[PDB]
Amino acid sequence: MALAAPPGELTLALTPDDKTLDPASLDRALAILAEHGILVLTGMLRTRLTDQLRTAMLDDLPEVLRQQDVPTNFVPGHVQQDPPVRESLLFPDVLLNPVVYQITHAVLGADARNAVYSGNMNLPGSHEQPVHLDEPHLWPGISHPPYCLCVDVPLIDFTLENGSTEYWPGSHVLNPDECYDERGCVLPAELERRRAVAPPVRFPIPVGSVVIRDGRLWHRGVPNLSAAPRPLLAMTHYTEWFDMPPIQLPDTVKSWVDGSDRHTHAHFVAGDVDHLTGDHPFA
Amino acid sequence: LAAPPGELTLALTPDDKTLDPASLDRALAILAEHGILVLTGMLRTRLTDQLRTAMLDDLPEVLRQQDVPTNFVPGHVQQDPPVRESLLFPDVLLNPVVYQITHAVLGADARNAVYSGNMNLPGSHEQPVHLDEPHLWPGISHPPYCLCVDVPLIDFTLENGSTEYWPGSHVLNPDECYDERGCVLPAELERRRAVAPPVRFPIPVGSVVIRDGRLWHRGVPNLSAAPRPLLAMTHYTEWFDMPPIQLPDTVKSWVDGSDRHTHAHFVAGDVDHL
Ligand SMILES: O=C(O)CNC(=O)C(=O)O
Ligand SMILES: O=C(O)CNC(=O)C(=O)O
Ligand code: NI
Ligand code: NI
Repeated sequence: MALAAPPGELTLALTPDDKTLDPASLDRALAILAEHGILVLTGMLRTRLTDQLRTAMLDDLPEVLRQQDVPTNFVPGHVQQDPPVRESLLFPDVLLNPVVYQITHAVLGADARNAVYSGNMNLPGSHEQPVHLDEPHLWPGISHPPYCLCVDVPLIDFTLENGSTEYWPGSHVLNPDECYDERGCVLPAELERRRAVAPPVRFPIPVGSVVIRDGRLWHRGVPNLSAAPRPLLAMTHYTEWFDMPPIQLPDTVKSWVDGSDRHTHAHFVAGDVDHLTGDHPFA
Repeated sequence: LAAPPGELTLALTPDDKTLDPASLDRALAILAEHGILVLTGMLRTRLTDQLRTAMLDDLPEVLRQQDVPTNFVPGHVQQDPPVRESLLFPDVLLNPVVYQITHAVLGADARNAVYSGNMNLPGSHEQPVHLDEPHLWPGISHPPYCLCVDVPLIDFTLENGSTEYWPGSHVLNPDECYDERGCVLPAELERRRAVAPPVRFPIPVGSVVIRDGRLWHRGVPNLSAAPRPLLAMTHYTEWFDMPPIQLPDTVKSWVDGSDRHTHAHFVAGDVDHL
């Protein structure tokens, strides 16, 4: 079902000045994540920040496309691309956003940590991804609470035309036997059973927005039918006890990243980090 | 009790490399219901003799340290066994029956991430009832993510500090039950005691105890004249974050090869286990 704006049931409208949500707003935010598994927060990030990140990823795309094996998510046109980890492009309001961490602290605990700083470049003429979850349930056939929240940052206006992500509301709690293949794709029989009860939604998302969703939420990338690549910056917050490799960051940001009560699972490196290949000498 | 209770016990020999389907089903049913399984006759005397000797030989050096690491109360000393090539045995680190059980409970990607020990000294105090590994969310019922594998290195008796176990306690996770150290709140202890009181029983050397890492238990006074050494391992789901075990690269060939996974860091030369 294809809408003209983020649906009110999933959406909290903010400004870049909002540092923390009042108790009633936080309760509504958590009730949406619990019931629907996806929360859209509009107006969170200044144009100044999203401009620089968009520019930096579009400037890097040639280097990504020049690789012998171009890393692709499931199908052509969905390119895996990490944004730069240069000091000049690492922003506290993006990595350590006070509203994001207020929400992930309330869901995952005070010791929750960001362990992903990545991205999805959706190219013109891209194919339809299969419906999947990014993070699996921890045991098959078992109902358990969240252990991870994906934090998606559109770097342009997302439209129905340019590949705004398809989301399956309430799909984050579903874990019947034989539901997921080895790639985290939803088996077609389970897809169609769910569609009858709670069909998916797709909607425009204005740049400045942050989407927070259960890492187990069913979703898929869809064709970008615009003339321009559609960049997404992706982070994921995990419970402290979930094993993840650290984010490689330059030690020029160690002072404000390692200080924070907004935790990052980070390894600090002497030089510049190679964000595209991970091929710096003490990786 | 005078012996491991039949409801919790499977009798093996060191020749048993696999449990038949019926024995495995019974093993998993005991772990699911009671959270603790005693397997008698698993390890050869030759192996437990060497590990016992090595830990008793190290104890003077351990007690000479300025800060002696102690679990909760006096006499419960944290002591790692040596990770010398000569004292790392496939039948201890990579036991085929242990991994058959932990594979069936935690999955094929389950891994050992602990190679440690508990030296219970003469005159030791009573530990508070605790779990070694917490529930992953408060107020929630979920399946196991870890199995403790305890290897007594002498005969454990009621006299020398055989561990107190709370059968069935591994599934209990009501709100306000556990403090920051994993100790059970006294009100929850007494509610549980009325329904399923704890047990203490002798465990002969050669035995392996497999238990849910969330099982309520406590170390008790060793009233004998001899230290009571325990070797401790813990298997975790692949997704549970743990620091690796430091091992010498002289065992990398048979540890890293195996479909019995270890979360290991391999070092050139000897590792300092103290
Ligand atoms: O980029 C998108 O719209 C969605 N992409 C994915 O779900 C992915 O690549 O895992
Ligand atoms: O050694 C024992 O009998 C048990 N000890 C413990 O539970 C511990 O120290 O955590
Ligand atoms: Ni995805
Ligand atoms: Ni203990």
